[PDB]
Amino acid sequence: KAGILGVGRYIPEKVLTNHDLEKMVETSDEWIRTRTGIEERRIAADDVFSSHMAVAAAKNALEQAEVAAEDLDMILVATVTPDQSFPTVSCMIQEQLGAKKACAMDISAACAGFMYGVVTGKQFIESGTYKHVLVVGVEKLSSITDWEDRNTAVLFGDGAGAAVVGPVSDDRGILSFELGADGTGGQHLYLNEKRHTIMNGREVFKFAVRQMGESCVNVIEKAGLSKEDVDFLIPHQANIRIMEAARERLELPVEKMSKTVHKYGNTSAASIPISLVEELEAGKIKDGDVVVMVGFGGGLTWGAIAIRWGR
Amino acid sequence: KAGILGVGRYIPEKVLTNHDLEKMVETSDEWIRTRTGIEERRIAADDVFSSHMAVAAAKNALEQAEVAAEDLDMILVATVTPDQSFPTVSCMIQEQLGAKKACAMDISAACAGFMYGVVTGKQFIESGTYKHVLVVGVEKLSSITDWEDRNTAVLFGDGAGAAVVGPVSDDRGILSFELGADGTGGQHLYLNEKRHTIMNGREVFKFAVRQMGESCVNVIEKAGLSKEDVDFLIPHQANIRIMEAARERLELPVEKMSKTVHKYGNTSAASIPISLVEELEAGKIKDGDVVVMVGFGGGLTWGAIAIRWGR
Ligand SMILES: CC(C)(COP(=O)(O)OP(=O)(O)OC[C@H]1O[C@@H](n2cnc3c(N)ncnc32)[C@H](O)[C@@H]1OP(=O)(O)O)[C@@H](O)C(=O)NCCC(=O)NCCS
Ligand SMILES: CC(C)(COP(=O)(O)OP(=O)(O)OC[C@H]1O[C@@H](n2cnc3c(N)ncnc32)[C@H](O)[C@@H]1OP(=O)(O)O)[C@@H](O)C(=O)NCCC(=O)NCCS
Repeated sequence: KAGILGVGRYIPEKVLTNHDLEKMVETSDEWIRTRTGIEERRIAADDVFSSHMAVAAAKNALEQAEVAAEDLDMILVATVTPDQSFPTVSCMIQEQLGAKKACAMDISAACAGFMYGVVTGKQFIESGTYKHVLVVGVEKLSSITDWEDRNTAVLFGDGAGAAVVGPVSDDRGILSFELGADGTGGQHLYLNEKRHTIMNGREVFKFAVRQMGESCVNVIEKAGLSKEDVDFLIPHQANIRIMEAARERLELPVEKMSKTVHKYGNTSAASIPISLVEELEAGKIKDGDVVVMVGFGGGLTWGAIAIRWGR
Repeated sequence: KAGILGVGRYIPEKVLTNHDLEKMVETSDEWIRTRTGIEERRIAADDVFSSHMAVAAAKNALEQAEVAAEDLDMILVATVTPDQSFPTVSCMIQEQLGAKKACAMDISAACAGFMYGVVTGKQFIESGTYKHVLVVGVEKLSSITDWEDRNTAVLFGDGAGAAVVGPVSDDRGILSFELGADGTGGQHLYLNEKRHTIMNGREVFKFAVRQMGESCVNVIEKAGLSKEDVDFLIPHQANIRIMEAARERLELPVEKMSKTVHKYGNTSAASIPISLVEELEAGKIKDGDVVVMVGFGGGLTWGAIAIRWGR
């Protein structure tokens, strides 16, 4: 069984507060907090790109996993903001990490990308093909934000998270998963000709508030478990109201759902692993815990994983 | 075992001849032919994007496979020229094809992308997770070509190729594969700030002429076969001199190597499946044939597959 051997992240230093944003566009700290839950989000420096953030997250994850870059068989990077289209971020960090035997691709599934990558890595490991797969979710959303558009500029931040995936013992490891998509919703969230993100907020909200809870129940079910068996929920961190609907569907207490949206905003493919590190560092996730992760992104993509933490 | 159930392509109508290119830049039909083997390459219309080409190729492949879009579990699209970064091409055709149950991601490994996708699909099928995986290599290289740069503008064309991957019977199916990368070579082939491809031609040539033959021998070996067992070789169609080195390494006759570079030029991730359709339509590939495919791309990525044709 494939499981998670270690996790790491890179959080940019610069903080953008809601009062910072009150000078940039016509918004209010009150509106942002009440409608999204966001208070702050980090912004990468103009000389910091997805590659920089991804290699930092990756090093932390390799160190925590006790895995040398030399032993990586594959590097997957979920991003829509590579430094450039090619060389990919995965190729770049394969070089900067010294993972010379690893293959490398970038995958594109917007905010669900980390879920696609972890599941892809699982297949390569449980086939016996590969042993160690590095999976990075990284996004410099600030580089594709129209910073004069209040409807999106108060939502996005930058960051990177990474996990080393590999064989784990006994009951441990990824128990079940779900990947999905609906291109019908492509009109509702797209990158335009200016490299500016355009969103029909209300439409994405309606779709996500239904699909995130259903994907969660689906993986619990496929894992042969009950709602009562879930120890922690790590949803995509885009809107506290969407996260709360998922929590309600799983009948989980507040303390069993990761919430970092108030401090990092929506970091797309980086959001789940960033939150995962936060709870691990807080000691809130233990070996043996059944953890449900669920993500939702542009193109209308989604994914979910049930994992039993530990090696 | 996962194998290829059907294949299809989309070839743009507009032909760009070497004499067409003689008016655009300072080149000669003689130089282009002697140094690359290219005579013509197709160019998509200004209103034709990767999504259009990919859906056309995909329909042809579904029809040949006798597979309804409704039954697709996953759509992978290898491209670096999506209509826009998100919605992805895979999401867009998931919609246009009516493949509502399928998940969808785009993967990025430049000219090796189709190989990464097929191998990814194999893992999902041989795990028992999925049954039908659509894999498309599509590129509108004309949209990232500096058409005033002779060093690259005489090399690239547009197109799309697609395969339906699924379980096949007995000895059939993908016998072995290799995926690799070397981010060290990222400096030698990259997309610049103008969305223009920049290449150190001589350096990419040196690397590809060594790696393509070695990847071929590696998959033959892992499949437990000999050079004498190979019935056909489908290399990436970028330079007849690079293809010829691979042929020489495998001691294969001319007639057992696909050559379409003279008519389509380098179409990156689309090149191998386009050539595969060409030989199938010519009747040169039969059920039971051991086919070696090998590709090499920017970021310095590469991949190879040995497959026994048939279902
Ligand atoms: C984007 C989102 C935060 C907006 O919240 P919402 O409840 O949809 O808000 P609405 O779009 O209905 O607009 C509510 C009002 O606030 C206004 N408004 C929008 N952005 C505002 C801002 N930054 N500051 C103040 N008012 C704002 C709207 O114009 C509207 O005013 P009106 O009623 O006078 O026309 C929310 O829909 C969302 O997060 N959607 C899901 C997106 C997701 O899942 N994340 C992935 C994105 S990559
Ligand atoms: C790009 C490539 C066709 C160029 O051929 P090459 O043998 O490397 O040619 P060189 O770069 O050594 O240049 C040879 C000469 O031709 C010239 N030249 C380059 N492009 C030319 C053109 N279009 N027309 C005429 N002369 C040209 C060079 O300036 C040089 O002239 P010089 O000796 O006076 O300086 C070849 O290197 C190649 O295909 N490389 C591999 C790329 C690959 O694998 N494909 C992936 C790309 S996405």
